[PDB]
Amino acid sequence: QITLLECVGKGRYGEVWRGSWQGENVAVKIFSSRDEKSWFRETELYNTVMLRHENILGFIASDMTSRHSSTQLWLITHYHEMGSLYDYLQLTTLDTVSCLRIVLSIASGLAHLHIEIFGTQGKPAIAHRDLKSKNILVKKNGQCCIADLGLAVMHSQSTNQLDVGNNPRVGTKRYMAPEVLDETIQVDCFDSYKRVDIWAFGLVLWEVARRMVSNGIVEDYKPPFYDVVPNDPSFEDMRKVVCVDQQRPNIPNRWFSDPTLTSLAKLMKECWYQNPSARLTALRIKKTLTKID
Amino acid sequence: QITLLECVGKGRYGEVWRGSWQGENVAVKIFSSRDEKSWFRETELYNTVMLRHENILGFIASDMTSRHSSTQLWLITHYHEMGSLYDYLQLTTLDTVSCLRIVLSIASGLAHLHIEIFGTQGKPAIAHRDLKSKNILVKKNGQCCIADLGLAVMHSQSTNQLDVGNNPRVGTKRYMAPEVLDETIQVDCFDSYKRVDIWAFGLVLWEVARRMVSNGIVEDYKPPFYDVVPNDPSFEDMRKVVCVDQQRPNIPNRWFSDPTLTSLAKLMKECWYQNPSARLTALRIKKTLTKID
Ligand SMILES: CC(=O)c1cccc(-c2cnc3ccc(NCC4CC4)nn23)c1
Ligand SMILES: CC(=O)c1cccc(-c2cnc3ccc(NCC4CC4)nn23)c1
Repeated sequence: QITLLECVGKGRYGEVWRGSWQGENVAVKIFSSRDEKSWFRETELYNTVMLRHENILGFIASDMTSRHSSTQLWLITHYHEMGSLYDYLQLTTLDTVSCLRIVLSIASGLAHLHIEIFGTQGKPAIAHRDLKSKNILVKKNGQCCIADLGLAVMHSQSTNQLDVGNNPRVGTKRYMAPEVLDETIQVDCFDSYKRVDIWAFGLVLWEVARRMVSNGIVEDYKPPFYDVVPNDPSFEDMRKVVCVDQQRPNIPNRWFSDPTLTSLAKLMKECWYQNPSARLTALRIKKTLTKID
Repeated sequence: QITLLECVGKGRYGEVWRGSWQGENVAVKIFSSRDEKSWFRETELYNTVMLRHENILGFIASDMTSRHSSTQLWLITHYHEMGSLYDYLQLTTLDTVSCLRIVLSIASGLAHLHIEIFGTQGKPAIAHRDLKSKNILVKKNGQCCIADLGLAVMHSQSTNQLDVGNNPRVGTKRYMAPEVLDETIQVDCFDSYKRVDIWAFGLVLWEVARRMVSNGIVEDYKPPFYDVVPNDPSFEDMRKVVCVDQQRPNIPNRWFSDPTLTSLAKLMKECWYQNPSARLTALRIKKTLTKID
């Protein structure tokens, strides 16, 4: 039994509630009609794959109920009262320690998605296909975990057939990679999807770093490409910024005072190449941020 | 946790296993790729509607797992070791008491599907759309329960929108009603589907009655229309038997010695009209068989 208590988010993706499962606080994502398929892929992933990781949004159950003589699709997960990284960054500013932890954990979590593992706690490789700051949740110990797997893709070296499902939804156009904005992404190849994930991590990286203080100054929060595209950008908008003009988020010049911000800037630059074969891997990213301080 | 133990049925619908849930005997229907949608509709029904009834196949859970780096859809229900009414009728012959009980319980179960109920143990009206002897299971107390809701349809007087889902599967052509074999069934109207259920009950009625002894004689088991159509009949086969030649299952003349078999024969005749508006309702059927002995 489950009781929704407190709606914490309304949107085009549906709604997220704080609920109780047996009095225990949990999060209930009610999917909208437009996303049935995203509920299925995500329920498919969490149930057929072990995903238990500190930096992946923890799963409890998936369920179907009826409000108003009509069916609602719920996903039921761990609840994080600080909320999304997007909300957190607006609310607050960061020091070096807190900055790196946030970005290390996103990479410690994405790497775990990205790689195949074997044995009793094994898993196929997974790509997210919708990495962004609104799809990351921030935990009381100030580590993040990755939410929203409704677009995800799987692969094993055991079988070597690609399972992309059949979801009519696409990414968030703001974080789309150039190959995707091109419609030149080779959908036949699994790594394509990883590399698409790496791009989006570079932009996330960029959103967080702005909120780290150095010489007593931060930039305000902005979404990527905030200066050059309107809210809810057309597909043909992002295409001209990213593919045609070939633009990227600016590095503020104050970052070049600081070695941490210069390091992270070196790093996000490596996530941002137009050729996807050239971008870094999550595991490189993880191990790199492991050294930086 | 669940462990399949013993496969009890392979077929085009997939497989049914005897399993354990926590050591408890249960039935695991593994759906084939061809039926995803039937798993969803059936998981939709059982979860969003209370269906707890002695003559409806009892639900425990629905689940997704991965054998061979690929996803299987399970439904997990009560297990009935005697198996399907189809298998039971071949195995055995019936007296009056056992005959009526079997057919009363099918009607006590279909009626419960067919009607809307209100309050704390309420339910919308449901049509089955695939009633047959293989979709009925026989219980140790020799009452039956209705299985397989993957084609089902729902309706409330509360809302009055029809929810037919979107399942590319059709009935079993052997039990298709003439309006369905016509492609003249008005898919906009809910009762159409009930009446289709009533037809199929008439044929089921006919299959069982053959196995009731009277004057020391039974007929062998046959599927409906066994004399005039081959195994796995074409759509255009059943059409010519039912719609064009306008045929029905014969009443054996020995039944007209017996009042019970004459009564049930009167009854199944009332399920078999070409016009669907003229067939009986499940509740009439139920209350009629309640009087007969
Ligand atoms: C990000 C997402 O899709 C999701 C899915 C299930 C649970 C949660 C979850 C758990 N705790 C919280 C606290 C806040 C929150 N905000 C939802 C809006 C940011 C997407 N989501 N959230 C998020
Ligand atoms: C009829 C059907 O689809 C179904 C679905 C879930 C469980 C069961 C069930 C429970 N106990 C038994 C025992 C035998 C059995 N036979 C499966 C073949 C007759 C369709 N099915 N079965 C049947």
